[PDB]
Amino acid sequence: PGSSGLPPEKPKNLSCIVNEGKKMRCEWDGGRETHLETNFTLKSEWATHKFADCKAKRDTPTSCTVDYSTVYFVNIEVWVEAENALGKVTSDHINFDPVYKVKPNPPHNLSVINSEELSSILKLTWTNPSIKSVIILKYNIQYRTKDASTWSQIPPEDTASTRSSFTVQDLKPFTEYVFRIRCMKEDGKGYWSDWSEEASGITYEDRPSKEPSFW
Amino acid sequence: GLPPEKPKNLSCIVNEGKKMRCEWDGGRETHLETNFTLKSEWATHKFADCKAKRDTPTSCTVDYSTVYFVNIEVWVEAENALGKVTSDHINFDPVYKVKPNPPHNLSVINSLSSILKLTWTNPSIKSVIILKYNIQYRTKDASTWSQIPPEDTASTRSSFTVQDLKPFTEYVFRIRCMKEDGKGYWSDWSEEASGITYEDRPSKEPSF
Repeated sequence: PGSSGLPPEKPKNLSCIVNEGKKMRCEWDGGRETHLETNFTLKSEWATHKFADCKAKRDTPTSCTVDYSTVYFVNIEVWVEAENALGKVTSDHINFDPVYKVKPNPPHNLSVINSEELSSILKLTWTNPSIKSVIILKYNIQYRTKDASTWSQIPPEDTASTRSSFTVQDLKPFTEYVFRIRCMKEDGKGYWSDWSEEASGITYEDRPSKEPSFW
Repeated sequence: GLPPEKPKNLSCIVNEGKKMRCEWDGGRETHLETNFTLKSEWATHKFADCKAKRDTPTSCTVDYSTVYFVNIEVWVEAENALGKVTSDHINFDPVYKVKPNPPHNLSVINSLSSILKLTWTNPSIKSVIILKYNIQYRTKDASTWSQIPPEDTASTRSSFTVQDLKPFTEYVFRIRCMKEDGKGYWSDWSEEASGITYEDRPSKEPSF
């Protein structure tokens, strides 16, 4: 109350995100405190329709989750208008197809299995998120020994397209490995999903080495 | 008045976060107004021609965003009143033409007399390519730079312990990175970072 009122600063850094299966949410920077309880309204519309205004809540004034279901393959015009007693200002408009703003759920049912009888490999199998029918997925597959302090990563160009399994090679024998994987749209337009649950597996003992040692 | 020569030595580079830029040798002076157009396309989509500006006729920066993991056909078309000619086409995946941003937040830790630990933050392109580095160091007074064997910094990492350093010395370090397989371009050197090695009474006795 002792503070001095100010007009709303033009909202900046507007960006939207469609978490898989959830309604679109847009974020922005409201600027400096105006001391006048600025009201933010997320406006959005298709060239063929005007959607319901999204009124940013009290707790989170610089964020809003729309009321309508996401419809991929159609461009939407989005912008935010800030308003208080001293003025009304609108951010710059952004136009995009939500298919390029998806943050998929991480792959699930991640399991590590021994295969080919080799003591230097471990195979990963998993179930891709349902969004795979809307976008082609690319991944980041990471692995490390149980005792390792850091994660190693499979060359992203080797996991650049939708798949549900991957064989990691050149691993140490009789060693426990932990794995994790994340995904996003293949073209890099969108957001990486959170890391999947970690899954572990143990490589076979090296028979040839045990033989050559006994000999 | 001469027809344009076939453009040669076409190459492209994708500076991290920036649009692809291609460069070529225009060749002999035609003495006529000649246009240079960078033609590019996926087998599934023809991209927008990039007309080279007047001030920089042997270069063009495309208007489309880079899509890694997809091969793209690229060539240059030179043209004046006496004829049209295209360079040999090149085909590549932009993932092998990246010049990453240098690593940042390079800091030197020492919570030792011959060991200085380095920590940094890798560019975001690390989620697209595995990174290899060139870490260089030198005494705060030396003119030339020394280099850590590149084989010891061949894959993505955000820390490195530099050993076998001289005590009672301030060192200056810098680091650059590129794709692990050597296909691409080295990033610019990071901002330099400094640190000091502590006492070694044994090394002081020998020197004094």
